[PDB]
Amino acid sequence: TSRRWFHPNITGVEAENLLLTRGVDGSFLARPSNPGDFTLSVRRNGAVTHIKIQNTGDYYDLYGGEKFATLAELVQYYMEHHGQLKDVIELKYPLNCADPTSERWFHGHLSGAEKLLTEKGKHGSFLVRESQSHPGDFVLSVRTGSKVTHVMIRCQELKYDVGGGERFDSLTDLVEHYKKNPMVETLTVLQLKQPLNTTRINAAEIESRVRELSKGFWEEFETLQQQECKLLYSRKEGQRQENKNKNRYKNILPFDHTRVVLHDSDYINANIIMPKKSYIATQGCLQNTVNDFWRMVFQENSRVIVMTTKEVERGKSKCVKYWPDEYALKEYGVMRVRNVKESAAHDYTLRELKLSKVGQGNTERTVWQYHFRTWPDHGVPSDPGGVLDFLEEVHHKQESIMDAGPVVVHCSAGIGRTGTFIVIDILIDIIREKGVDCDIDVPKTIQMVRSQRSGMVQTEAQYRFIYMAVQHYIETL
Ligand SMILES: Cn1c(N2CCC(C)(CN)CC2)nn2ccc(-c3cccc(Cl)c3Cl)c2c1=O
Repeated sequence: TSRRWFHPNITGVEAENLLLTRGVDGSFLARPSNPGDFTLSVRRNGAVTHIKIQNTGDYYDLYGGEKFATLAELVQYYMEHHGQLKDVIELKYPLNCADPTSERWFHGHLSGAEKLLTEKGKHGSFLVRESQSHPGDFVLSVRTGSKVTHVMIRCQELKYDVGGGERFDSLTDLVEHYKKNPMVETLTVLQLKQPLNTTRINAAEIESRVRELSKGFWEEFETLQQQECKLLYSRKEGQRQENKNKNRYKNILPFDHTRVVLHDSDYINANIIMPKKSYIATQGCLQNTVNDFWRMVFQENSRVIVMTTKEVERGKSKCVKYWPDEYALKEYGVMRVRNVKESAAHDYTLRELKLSKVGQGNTERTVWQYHFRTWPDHGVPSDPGGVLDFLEEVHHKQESIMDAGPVVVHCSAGIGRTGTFIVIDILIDIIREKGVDCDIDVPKTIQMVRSQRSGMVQTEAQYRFIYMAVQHYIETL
């Protein structure tokens, strides 16, 4: 599923009309509805059924169905599990979209781009802009090296062409056709390697980009959201019968190739995040997986834990208590943990824990638990100062420990708030070491982490909050 079934700016009225006139029974599509909710419109018996999907920051909650990490994994799960979307709603045919506003190469209204392709381009860098001469047409500009070649795209009766050959129904179809079958000039091969990178900016001009995005963020986010279809890696171990009861959410599973493997069964819903600092993104402990959680902490030689949720929020359980009370001592299987001391700030609480395996004495080490408590149940924090001060302390606690393993970060499902903290921590590590003269690329970093765990960064509110945190860290330096 190449995300073509998601229409970025279509109304519910238009969604029904597209299914009635250009779709048959079993045809479906997705659209953004309430800012933050989505809609799954499916055709059945000549009627259209609108299923609601809510995402407050933790997961995609399909009304009357299970909870998923991405909309692509949601569509994939139901296009292979017939009879589970209820009378049954079958997902057979994706009704594809033609709006190029979410494509990386589409820049819309742009002046005759020669500067952009020169100051920030390489061989194969290309873009598609609207034509300034003939209104309605488009232009495809490609850098080749040395030179910047322009190719007209004529629009004729809701179809697109480059002056000859096949007429396409979508600019995306035209671009995808010439990415594999490049145009050869009458003397040069206009290869469409990668789209022009207009998101890599200098750390000094981050405040100027936020100003341009604030009057913007939504368009860049859904451009990253469209590329999630390239991340449907296998999650087979989590689907095994022995591991079904080990996941808090049955359909939010770790990638097979990045999962943490235990050697003491070997399953735990967790993934290694590699961007010198590395991370472990996992879910909140279940009652029957606390013993496995401390197996992972001991195995990976982790000395810091970042908890970004309360045990109970909104009356619902997010994580069971896997740490002893202050001064207590508990055994979780073969692992013995003692709560040495608790230091409480405003936004968080530090818990100095000592973890060791039973029977072996010289295996003890201090594990520093950081429990962020002031995170809002609805949305993201207004000011990033508290989170920035929280991550700054966690970083210096990590750097003071020699040969310390990865940093364990978790919330509820371990993808929403967990991905936001880890991405912010990665971007700051560049600024703290390479100063302000470095380049940062927010959507590229999120895609790099989303390939290692399904659904890192869940909402646009978190996406904009990541930009605000980076901008705030610059201005206070
Ligand atoms: C050029 N560009 C654009 N713009 C072209 C499209 C927009 C909407 C103008 N109409 C904004 C600028 N938005 N954008 C969002 C994410 C990524 C991205 C970056 C690196 C890797 C990957 Cl996988 C992705 Cl998805 C990009 C991007 O590269």
